[PDB]
Amino acid sequence: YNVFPRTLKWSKMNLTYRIVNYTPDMTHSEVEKAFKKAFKVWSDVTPLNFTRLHDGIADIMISFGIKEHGDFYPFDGPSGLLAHAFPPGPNYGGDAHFDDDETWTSSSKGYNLFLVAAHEFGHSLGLDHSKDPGALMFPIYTYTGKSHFMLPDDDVQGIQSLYGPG
Amino acid sequence: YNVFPRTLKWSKMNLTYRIVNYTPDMTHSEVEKAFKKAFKVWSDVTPLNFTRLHDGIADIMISFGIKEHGDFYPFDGPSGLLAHAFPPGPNYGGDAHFDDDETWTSSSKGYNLFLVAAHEFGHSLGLDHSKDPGALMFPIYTYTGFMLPDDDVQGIQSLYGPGDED
Ligand SMILES: CCOC(=O)c1cc2cc(C(N)=O)ccc2[nH]1
Ligand SMILES: CCOC(=O)c1cc2cc(C(N)=O)ccc2[nH]1
Ligand SMILES: [Ca+2]
Ligand SMILES: [Ca+2]
Ligand SMILES: [Ca+2]
Ligand SMILES: [Ca+2]
Ligand SMILES: [Ca+2]
Ligand SMILES: [Ca+2]
Ligand SMILES: [Zn+2]
Ligand SMILES: [Zn+2]
Ligand SMILES: [Zn+2]
Ligand SMILES: [Zn+2]
Repeated sequence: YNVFPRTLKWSKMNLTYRIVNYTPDMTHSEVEKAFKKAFKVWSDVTPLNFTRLHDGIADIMISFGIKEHGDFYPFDGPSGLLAHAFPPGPNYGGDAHFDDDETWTSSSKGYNLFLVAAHEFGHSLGLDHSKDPGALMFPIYTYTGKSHFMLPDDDVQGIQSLYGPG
Repeated sequence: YNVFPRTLKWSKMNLTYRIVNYTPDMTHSEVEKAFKKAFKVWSDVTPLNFTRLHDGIADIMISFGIKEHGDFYPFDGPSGLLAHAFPPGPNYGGDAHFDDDETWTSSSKGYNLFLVAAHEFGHSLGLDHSKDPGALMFPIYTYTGFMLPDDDVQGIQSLYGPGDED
């Protein structure tokens, strides 16, 4: 017999990402900074490294879309689903999609892209939702208001159980 | 924290299904009986339970379609592809589609709906194809006036355990 094997984690520590397109809501620079910071959340506590490609195929393809956007997991207009990411693997695996019917922001006027991305990249790297209400991987968006972010121990332990410490 | 499971499986033992529409070829009752019996093949050897929903969103959405029918796997008219099902997951995950350009039957004529469905639900639950020519999960259709072969028993129990063994 055969089962459908899940890639519990990336086989390699060096991963690439590409920002395929950009939301109207923020400047290119703000979007770039948010995603770079979101990846750094996870690379700061593991041996994972992330490099940005501008062209061609990358491990983690990032894009903004609405409704049906090419994977038959359609978004739903404003509210509800904000974004989704595929677990580690080839092709769509690792990819992260953001619903552009949401308002994305570098601050608090809408959904903070950095925070949502950091959460979604968790999925991209092999983490499921946490039951710890304080964890980044807890399935509820919140915005602290503070200009610095500390990855909670629950997420540190989860990601390091897959990849080890930095 | 939680990491993603080792292989594609349902995280719950109680699953729902919905027969979204019906083939012209068989009565409603015949179709319901075939699907009910196909689920029992798997519930009989695991702790899984299946409950039918008449409307709304079920884990395993069942439908008959032709050609393009809402996914990346268009059917192809008579012969060739008969059916397909998606591995456990959200949305289209677990769903099973049957090509209604085929003749579906509750006999040895045409394609026996029970047998094809029993195979497709294997996929819905996380089994891929087996190399065992006599396995239910063998990819090529064959007709039998059922007992689940051991290869399939071992596969499905590797995912969900045996349930009540006697
Ligand atoms: C609905 C999916 O869940 C998130 O998108 C999500 C964002 C987020 C931010 C924090 C935080 N500000 O620490 C904690 C948990 C979080 N979950
Ligand atoms: C979509 C094509 O349907 C199958 O792939 C398929 C049905 C089937 C029935 C038996 C059996 N007679 O038990 C064995 C193997 C089988 N494979
Ligand atoms: Ca990818
Ligand atoms: Ca939405
Ligand atoms: Ca927007
Ligand atoms: Ca066909
Ligand atoms: Ca489904
Ligand atoms: Ca037909
Ligand atoms: Zn998507
Ligand atoms: Zn999430
Ligand atoms: Zn289909
Ligand atoms: Zn198959």
